Amino acid sequence: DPLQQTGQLFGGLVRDIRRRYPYYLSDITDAFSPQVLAAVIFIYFAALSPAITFGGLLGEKTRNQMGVSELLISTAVQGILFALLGAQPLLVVGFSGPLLVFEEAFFSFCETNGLEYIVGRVWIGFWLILLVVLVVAFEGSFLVRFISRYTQEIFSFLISLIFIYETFSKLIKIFQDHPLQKTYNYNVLMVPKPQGPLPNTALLSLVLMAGTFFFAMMLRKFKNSSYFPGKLRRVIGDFGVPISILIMVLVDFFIQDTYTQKLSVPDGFKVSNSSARGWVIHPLGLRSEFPIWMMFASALPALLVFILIFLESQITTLIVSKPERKMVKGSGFHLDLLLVVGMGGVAALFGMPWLSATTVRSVTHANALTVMGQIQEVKEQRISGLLVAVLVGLSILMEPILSRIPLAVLFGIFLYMGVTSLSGIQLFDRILLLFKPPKYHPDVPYVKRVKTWRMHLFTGIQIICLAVLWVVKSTPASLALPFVLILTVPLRRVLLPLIFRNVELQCLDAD
Amino acid sequence: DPLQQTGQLFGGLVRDIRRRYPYYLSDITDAFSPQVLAAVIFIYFAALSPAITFGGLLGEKTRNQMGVSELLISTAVQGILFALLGAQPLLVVGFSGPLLVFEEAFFSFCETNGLEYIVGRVWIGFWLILLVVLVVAFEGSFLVRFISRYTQEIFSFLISLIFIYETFSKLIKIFQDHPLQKTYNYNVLMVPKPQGPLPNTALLSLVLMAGTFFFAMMLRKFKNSSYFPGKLRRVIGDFGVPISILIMVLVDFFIQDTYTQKLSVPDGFKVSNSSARGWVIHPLGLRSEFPIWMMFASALPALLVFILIFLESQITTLIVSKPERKMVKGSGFHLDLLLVVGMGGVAALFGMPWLSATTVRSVTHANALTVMGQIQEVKEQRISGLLVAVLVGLSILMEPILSRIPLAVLFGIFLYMGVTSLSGIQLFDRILLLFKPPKYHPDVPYVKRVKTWRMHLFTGIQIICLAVLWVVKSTPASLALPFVLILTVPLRRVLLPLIFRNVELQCLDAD
Ligand SMILES: *[C@@H]1O[C@H](CO)[C@@H](O)[C@H](O)[C@H]1NC(C)=O
Ligand SMILES: *[C@@H]1O[C@H](CO)[C@@H](O)[C@H](O)[C@H]1NC(C)=O
Repeated sequence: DPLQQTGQLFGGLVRDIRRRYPYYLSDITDAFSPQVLAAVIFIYFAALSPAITFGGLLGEKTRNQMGVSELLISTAVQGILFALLGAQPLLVVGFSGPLLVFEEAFFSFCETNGLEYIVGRVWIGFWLILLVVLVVAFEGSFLVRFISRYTQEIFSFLISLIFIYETFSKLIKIFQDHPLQKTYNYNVLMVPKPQGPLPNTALLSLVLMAGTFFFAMMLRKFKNSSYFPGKLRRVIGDFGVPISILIMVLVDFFIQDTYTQKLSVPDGFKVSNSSARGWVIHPLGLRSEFPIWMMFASALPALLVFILIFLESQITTLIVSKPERKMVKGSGFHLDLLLVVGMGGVAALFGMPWLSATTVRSVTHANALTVMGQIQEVKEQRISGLLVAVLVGLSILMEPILSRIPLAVLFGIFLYMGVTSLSGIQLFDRILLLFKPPKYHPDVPYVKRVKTWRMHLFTGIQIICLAVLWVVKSTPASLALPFVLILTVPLRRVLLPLIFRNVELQCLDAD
Repeated sequence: DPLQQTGQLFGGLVRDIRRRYPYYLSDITDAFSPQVLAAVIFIYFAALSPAITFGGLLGEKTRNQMGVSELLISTAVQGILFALLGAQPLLVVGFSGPLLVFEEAFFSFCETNGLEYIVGRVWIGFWLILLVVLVVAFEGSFLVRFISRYTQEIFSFLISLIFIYETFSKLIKIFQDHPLQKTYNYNVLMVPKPQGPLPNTALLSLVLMAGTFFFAMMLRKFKNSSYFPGKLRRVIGDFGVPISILIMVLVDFFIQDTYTQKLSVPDGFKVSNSSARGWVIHPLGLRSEFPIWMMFASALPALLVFILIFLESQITTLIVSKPERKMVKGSGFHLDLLLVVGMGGVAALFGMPWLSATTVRSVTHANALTVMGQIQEVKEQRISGLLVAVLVGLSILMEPILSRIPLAVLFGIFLYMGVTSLSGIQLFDRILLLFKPPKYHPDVPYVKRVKTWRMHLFTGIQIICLAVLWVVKSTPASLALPFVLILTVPLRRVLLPLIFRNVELQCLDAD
């Protein structure tokens, strides 16, 4: 019903508003639960740490044009606004890898042509605002109807694998920075960072990450396990991630001689490069007048950004708001798209980065708010997102608290997040079934109705698509990764029916 | 009933021989299976490493009169003989902690008096031979019929807890030897051992132990899991411990710079202190004449040693040969005791330690040879024990391979061994049930036929007994630890019926 084309202009937006806004008092009053607070802390850490990392990276690639502080402010403000007004408050808006790739590419292009980067970002944001207004006007979001379970599952599996690979690559980098050596230099300098290898740092980081992951898994099992009174067991289980974070933070705190990398938040809310840019960015130019040719040619990068943000946000909303996840309040596609893209453009006007609804963190938020009885229900409320965004904004004032948080603890939390995000995806189920004998296959329609080798061939085609997407991402043509993902949609609709019969597709791919 | 008293002298011995010896060809031919080889490797490592540790300890306490070479030779010879002739080949003989404490105490007493310690040992061995001959003549082993599930369970739980605590204490020791410090000395000497703290050694040892335990658990779960073809999955499951050992050994091998403690085996078969003692020890004395007062007073410490060895070996045989473990070939309670004590006394003649049937290693051997369908059957054969003893004897010739083996890998293997030995003990099941709500209690007679609080009180009484045994063991009066264990037998027979009704005891304690 929400994904339907109507003759009235902006019909999807008003339909989404009329569907969601009646439940506003229900969302406000539904946050009174310990599970909500536990998910608040979990999502706060899982949104601050990637935000810190992406801000540091963005400050590194650019000449500090956009760094940690601007990313934090943008994330906080956009999260507050999206939680307050969005049709699906369970979504969390944050910076993503493809966005960083585009930002570095645009900065390189601007340096090559000598134009101002941030003013180009402002004009791209204006183009994005125009594009999203037109798309919502013409009900373009209905196109996500053609995104079936095939594309959603491929995207979710690839993105979770990317999260796991990023965590493991960070661990490998922390090992390479401090190699296991017989001897090390003494009285090293750590003012910006350790200039040389350090003893016990890599092994302690690995130990902390593994311990955090193990404790998260143990608490997740204990939540379903029947070793304690039901109320106490559920309260401890839903607080599992904060418990693991607290335990590992205390463990690292009680170690005084060894050095482990901690979260670094800036002192005060200010621009990363005060001399380079101000709070408000002039659309005509801070130093040189903006040529009209870029004013009119910003559409193509803006078109690419809109395609990336729209595809990622809408596929993430489709994944989160599936009927199998027991979401009864409904979700709005047009309103969410308008909000995310328009606020991204407005943030680009203020010099802050634009953001899209990330997949791993939104799925993790939904899973944390999911109440298990089989999924009995999902706590859908805006207070969780509002509090997460408020805490992200206030993370600057909480420097003593975040200074004690090791990065390896968050690496373990990210590994756990990716692994549990892998759960619930039938593509992962077929991956597991690839190794099981045909006797042990579960009683599901896509096992009885279809032969085992046909289902294995379907899973092999999905694996081939995943490998192609991974190769594209590793290729410096990473911005084309969404587009080839779009190429998955015709494959299901055109090429797949040539191979598999109608009943095989309807059983294997179904809403 | 094999465990009964008959009119004929040496009745138990002849009954056990006439029972077990017919199946000799069956034991010889029953070893043709990959599970047998995997258990051979597992038990070989799990018997060599404790033997090496105990030999090093014995060299430390004594003036190298008793060392690791004598311990290895005695263990190998006695294992070969027991596997060839014993009525329960699945039993593995080895040194134990109580034996260490007695040897240290006897050496201290002999030094304080001033006579030769090893000649006292050989006289103790002669007294042991006389005592075991008399006991088997009078069929004293039937007294273990008084030992019920109560005492066996308490002993097994305490011994498994002791194994786990020893592994964790070893980990704490290797952490304390190399503290996590900001700086370390350089050009450290490691000719006998590291003379100072070393970087990354403690953390790498912890990582190796945790990884070995994790891999062992993952392969143990995979053995019963539904993945992979059944034959291949089972074959990998039996070889789980060797696979974990190999993986961790390779991981440590590929780390050149960092130092981890390895197994240390002697070069050649020779006495630890050539000047102090020879291979054959003269019963009247090597340098100082042996007074007759010790000649006739050696019985009391020899009686203590016989009580310790007999009690440990018989309870271990009771635990291993329980009917619920599906052992159909039979067991020997009189031939096994005679063999163990007689070869212990003969080893005392040849200047080698006496060895008892260790609990954790025998239970581990039985579990490794156990075929799981519920326990379908147990592979009972002599070739496993014979090969384990032969490899222990040949450990000297395999110096490079063992030098490549780290000690943290074996610590993780010991942790896995203790945890797996904890399984199958109903006392541990009631410990787990202490936390579960009454609804989730399993379907066993001691849940319905007895109230929840009565069963909890029974488990609390067993907990108090365990605490008393632990306190006694930590107390320097460790030699009394078996004796107070015997005190559990009257408590079940006399004090317990005062509190619990007959039906409660018959349900909670049953064979
Ligand atoms: C800040 O911007 C200037 C140009 O105004 C640039 O040269 C400088 O490198 C930037 N700061 C840092 C720390 O990179
Ligand atoms: C061997 O015995 C002698 C007796 O004089 C003693 O001093 C020495 O410590 C012992 N150990 C070694 C390794 O020589």
